[PDB]
Amino acid sequence: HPPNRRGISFEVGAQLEARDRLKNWYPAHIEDIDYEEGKVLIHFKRWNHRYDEWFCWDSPYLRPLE
Amino acid sequence: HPPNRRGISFEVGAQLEARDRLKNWYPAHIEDIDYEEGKVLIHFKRWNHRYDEWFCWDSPYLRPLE
Repeated sequence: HPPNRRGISFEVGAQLEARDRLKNWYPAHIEDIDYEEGKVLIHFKRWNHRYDEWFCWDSPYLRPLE
Repeated sequence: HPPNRRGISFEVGAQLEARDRLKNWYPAHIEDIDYEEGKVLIHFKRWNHRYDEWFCWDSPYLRPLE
């Protein structure tokens, strides 16, 4: 089950911020949810979908967009 | 002629930071130079080249990467 974290909604189309591979906090959204392994597919706004990434929904590298 | 600005080299393949369409300072590079209109083609690292942009080489929306 997705965890209850402030400012974040674990839903496809939900907006948040994630820390990218270049160690930059950038605006992102949830493209898909893997309820079995507890992961969220993250898409960094205006990036090649080649760099979309799966983050454990408990990752501290995810934060509210506000 | 390109201007002389600290930390920035007006050369194809040169690295810097530019302020993107989402008002975020993000690492970028010079893909091309237009010496007639005094513009630089900017590519934001890991983005769709659809969002590469021409910036006047005097733009304050360009800054050194350091």
